[PDB]
Amino acid sequence: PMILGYWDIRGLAHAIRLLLEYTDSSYEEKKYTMGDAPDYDRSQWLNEKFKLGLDFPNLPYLIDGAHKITQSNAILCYIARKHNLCGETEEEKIRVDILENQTMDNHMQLGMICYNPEFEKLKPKYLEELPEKLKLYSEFLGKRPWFAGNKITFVDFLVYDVLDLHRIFEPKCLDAFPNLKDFISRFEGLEKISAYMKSSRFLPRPVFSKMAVWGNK
Amino acid sequence: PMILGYWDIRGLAHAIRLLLEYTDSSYEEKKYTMGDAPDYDRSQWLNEKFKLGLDFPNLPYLIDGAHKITQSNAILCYIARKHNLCGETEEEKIRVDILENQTMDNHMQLGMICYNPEFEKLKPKYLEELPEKLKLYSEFLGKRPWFAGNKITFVDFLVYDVLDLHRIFEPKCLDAFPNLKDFISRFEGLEKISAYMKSSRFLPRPVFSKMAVWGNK
Repeated sequence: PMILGYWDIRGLAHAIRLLLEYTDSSYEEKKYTMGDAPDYDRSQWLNEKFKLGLDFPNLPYLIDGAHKITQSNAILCYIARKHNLCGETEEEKIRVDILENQTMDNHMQLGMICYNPEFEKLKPKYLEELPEKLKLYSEFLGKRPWFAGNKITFVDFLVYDVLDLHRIFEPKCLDAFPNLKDFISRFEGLEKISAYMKSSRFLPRPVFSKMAVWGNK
Repeated sequence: PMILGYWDIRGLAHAIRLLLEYTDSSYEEKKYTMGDAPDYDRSQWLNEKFKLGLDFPNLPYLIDGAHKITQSNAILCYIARKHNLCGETEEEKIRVDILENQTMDNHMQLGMICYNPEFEKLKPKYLEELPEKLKLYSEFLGKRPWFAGNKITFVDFLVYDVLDLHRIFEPKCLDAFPNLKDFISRFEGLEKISAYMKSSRFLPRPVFSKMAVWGNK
């Protein structure tokens, strides 16, 4: 079956794993461990990095038959396209595209402070700006059941991840937005999602790699 | 006509401007000027940020009729979709998706060092890794006329922008890869591209905003 390679971390693979499960895709995972101490040994990966036939060697990666894909969003689309989880109407496609990139932005933004040694200093400012960002997601969603519209698309998996990451980070952030809270519920309530969430496959943490000041383990 | 809003800078709009021209799209540009001095005044934008009706207010933005799009790749896909410039075969679509993300990666990496005050220290290391990055683009293109395959797609506008940027930065970088040199030649050769490159509309630089240590002006 398909093989998903990534660190034994949640990181950028969370949405992919969720999507694979929601779609009944048969896959195996090649987990790569990183070294502890000051020598964050990545050799387990580096030593194999150029032996997989990947055009642009990177983690995560998905190998399906003759297709070797890298870059999160690319893998997400690859799978989504196989199950019609990309927009149908132009309007839907537009919303997918905007979000696909927007979520990647918000994700990296968080990533930058949790890897920066001076995390403690940056944290406050981040927390100040957080309500405005979250607000935007709320207003975008409005009263529809899913971000692209009336049907779940691969982006809901991305949005969910970003939201879940922030509730972990600052537990109270979603409170002022019942809109998002309901969304999270609708998502985790999906038969396949909850079924996966109660298995030994579920890897909700560590959030980031060993070399992070927050979310590591 | 569609209106493209951005700083009066090359930045992330370059590929967009190129795509618009190559496709005959009728558009206008709303250029926002940034302040100099230590008070990098962005009020020109801020004062208007929430008056355009964008879901996720940002630069650049494209406003076509009732469609308001933000995020570079969204704008690019929007225009590309309108003119069949996204992949056709599955294989073409995969290459598009990988490259749409890879180029954005490489773009951001360069950006980070050119905005960081310690640009001088960082430059050498960047230059050391550069030949490897470029090599990957070369091997991926191979003997094909365009990155996606036999037909030009929106990604070529993206790949070109990155290559061009690195040629501006480190003039000799492409030399070891005639593959890429030719590609740039083919691209700049396209009737509409050359026509545009010789107009007053062409805006090859500044590369980055007034607050960058390299590529500013």
